[PDB]
Amino acid sequence: QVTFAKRRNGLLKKAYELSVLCDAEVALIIFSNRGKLYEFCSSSSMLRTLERYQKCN
Amino acid sequence: VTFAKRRNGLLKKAYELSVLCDAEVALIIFSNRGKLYEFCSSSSMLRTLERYQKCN
Repeated sequence: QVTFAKRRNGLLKKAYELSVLCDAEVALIIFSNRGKLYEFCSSSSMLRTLERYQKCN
Repeated sequence: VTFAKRRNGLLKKAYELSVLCDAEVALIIFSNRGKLYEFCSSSSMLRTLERYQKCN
């Protein structure tokens, strides 16, 4: 997927921007079709954000 | 607020990435008031988070 790198980088960047601009807590997990993991979390740790998520629902 | 705009944009682009590049995507967003928004491309958010935990 020739556009994968571009879209991935764009999404990681915009996730970061949302967290910075709006004081929002953001977690983003991406697996490529080859199974490569890319991720962003705005908080002290991804685990903490996932734990926060589970507590709602 | 431009929170709404950027949020909607991110949710949409996450969807596009999953569809256009056959990628598995999970996205969790808490507003500064603690409102939860989310997108997951798979059958369930839990399954994708479980996949995530299995890596390093």
